[PDB]
Amino acid sequence: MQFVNKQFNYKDPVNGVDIAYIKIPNVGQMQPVKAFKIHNKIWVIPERDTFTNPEEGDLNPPPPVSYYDSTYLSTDNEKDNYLKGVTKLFERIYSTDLGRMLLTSIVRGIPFWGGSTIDTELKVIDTNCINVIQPDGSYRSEELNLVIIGPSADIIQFECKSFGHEVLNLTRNGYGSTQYIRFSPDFTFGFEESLEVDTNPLLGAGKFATDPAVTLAHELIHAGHRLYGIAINPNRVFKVNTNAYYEMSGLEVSFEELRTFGGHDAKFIDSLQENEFRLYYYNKFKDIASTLNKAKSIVGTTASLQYMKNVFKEKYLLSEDTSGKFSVDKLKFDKLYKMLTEIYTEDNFVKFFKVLNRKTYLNFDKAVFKINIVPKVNYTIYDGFNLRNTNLAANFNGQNTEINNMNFTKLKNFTGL
Ligand SMILES: CCCCCNC(=O)C[C@H](CC(=O)NO)c1ccc(Cl)cc1Cl
Ligand SMILES: [Zn+2]
Repeated sequence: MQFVNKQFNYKDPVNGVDIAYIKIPNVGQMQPVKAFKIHNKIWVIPERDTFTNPEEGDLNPPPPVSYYDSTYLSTDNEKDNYLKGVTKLFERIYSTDLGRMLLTSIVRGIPFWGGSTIDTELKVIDTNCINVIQPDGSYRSEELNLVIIGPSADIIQFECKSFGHEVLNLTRNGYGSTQYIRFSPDFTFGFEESLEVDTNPLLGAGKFATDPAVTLAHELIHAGHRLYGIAINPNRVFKVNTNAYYEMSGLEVSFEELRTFGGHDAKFIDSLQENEFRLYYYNKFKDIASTLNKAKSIVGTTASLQYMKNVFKEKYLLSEDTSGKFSVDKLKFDKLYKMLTEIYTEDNFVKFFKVLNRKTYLNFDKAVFKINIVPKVNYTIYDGFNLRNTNLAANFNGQNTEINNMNFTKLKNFTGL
């Protein structure tokens, strides 16, 4: 089966269900934006993100390694191609067993109902919803797990972000929260095939293009961590001392990025600090089990208390004794924690897609390219750029920007800067 069962066009009429104008709660200011529900719990907003951070409302460039284009994603044809590009990447990810596992975990990873001030009841947290304009002009609040949205002013700053909370560190206390991924299918980075070149800031022009399915999978791995409330505080950083150029500029890379890349990178998180993180999150899951056991009713008519207790029993793989009380089993916790942090990694997706990719997160990006993955003559669910039964099938020739030059327009060189 396919992950996105409908092929949306941007101009398809709104229906108030899976094609709708929506607002993001606590932005209020905003005019409704057209949004598309491409799968249970997952929406796409083909708009530049001027909404999730009120200090980031201006796409115009100031007078770094950055890329600005205030006009990108401003027209209907662009939003149509954005929507279709994003859906194609979800299908490419879902066509692998690994991406099928990751996307199943993401859909199951409903943000915890921890918005009550009274431990006698469960209550949704408002900011894990969107407000959907119905056909009768009224708003209905819909819980969701993931929104794909266009980048803000700096086009290259893809990131998985989410609405904070006064008291609760939702992405690190086991609860989770709705994740907003700033992402574009319309650009990709160039990188170098020799490790000594790719990790040197002065060398290489970016001969090979990153497959954007890897880039989206990388962000979805962050989203999985954040939906299960086990992201590592970005303040916890590897003060990189394995690359003389990183050291010269004092570049610090968060453990959350090294975990997400996987492979050799994750080994830069020392065993003692990893063990500390694992214990910390185990304790958060126990807190959720204790909260569920104290819950004696629920706010809302969306679902029953027993129903939602069971949703979170399944999400966190809790055990239930003959009295109905929930508990955290260390064996099942370690299994889920390890799936989300060690099995879902960038390096492992590279193995499934059979693409060329950076060998480490600890490199230097060489260039940014404009691409168009929507035409099947350029890029397919099954092959990405390396189209079978063409000259592009072998040796990653489709990602080779010199051989496949009509599929890539270099917009900026970063090497030197
Ligand atoms: C527009 C062309 C494609 C852009 C790819 N952006 C990304 O991979 C986002 C990534 C941050 C991250 O890992 N978030 O999870 C990043 C951001 C800026 C720079 Cl300098 C280098 C990197 Cl690795
Ligand atoms: Zn990342």
